[PDB]
Amino acid sequence: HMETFAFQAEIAQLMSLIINTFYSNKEIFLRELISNSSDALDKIRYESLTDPSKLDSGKELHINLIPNKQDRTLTIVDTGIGMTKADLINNLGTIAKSGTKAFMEALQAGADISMIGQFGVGFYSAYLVAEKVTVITKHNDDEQYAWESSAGGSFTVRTDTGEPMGRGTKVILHLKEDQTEYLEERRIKEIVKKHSQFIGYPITLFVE
Ligand SMILES: Cc1cn(-c2ccc(C(N)=O)c(N[C@H]3CC[C@H](O)CC3)c2)c2c1C(=O)CC(C)(C)C2
Repeated sequence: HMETFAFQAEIAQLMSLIINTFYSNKEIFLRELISNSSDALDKIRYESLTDPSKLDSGKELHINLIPNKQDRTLTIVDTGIGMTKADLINNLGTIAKSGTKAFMEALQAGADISMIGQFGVGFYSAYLVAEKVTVITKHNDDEQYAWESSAGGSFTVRTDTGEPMGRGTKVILHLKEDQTEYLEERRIKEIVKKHSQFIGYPITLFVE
């Protein structure tokens, strides 16, 4: 059921750089995950214009931010296009390889870690605040999957048995013990207003 895969040497190096470099502006992780959600939502909305049946799995196009203090998790949920098994194992890793190389060169040339999203590898900014990342996803053409990694050179992929999603992606951030500020209502609201205020989809900040 659960399969284990090795990250490509370039992506393992990217993850080590994110985890090891001293960089206090960690809050940019949220903008990067919301932008990936917005790109996924644009994609399913565009596709539905020529094929309305692509919305049979859900008409609603939104982003939900869910903090859970008992679990120490921050979940970013979207009803976007979702990802297939091939996206999780091969496709996105191929894109991430060229993106990492360009990001690495720019950093040596004086660029900042906040600029990560310009190189299409913004997802890995999750490791600035999370010790473990779980990705639950459902694409129209494939089954529901759970991707997972605590870095260290490997990731796992398995068919997900949890609550069926219909269509979209859930990025669950298992926060580091010193990164619990991102579970606070005031902190999340302040970050969304600062970096993600003009997203073209409704963003609901859930409370506890
Ligand atoms: C790199 C890259 C981008 N992403 C990503 C994340 C969320 C979403 C999301 N919330 O949906 C996303 N969406 C894309 C999927 C492909 C499509 O063509 C555009 C939108 C992409 C990921 C990567 C990786 O190397 C690891 C990973 C687990 C496959 C996730």
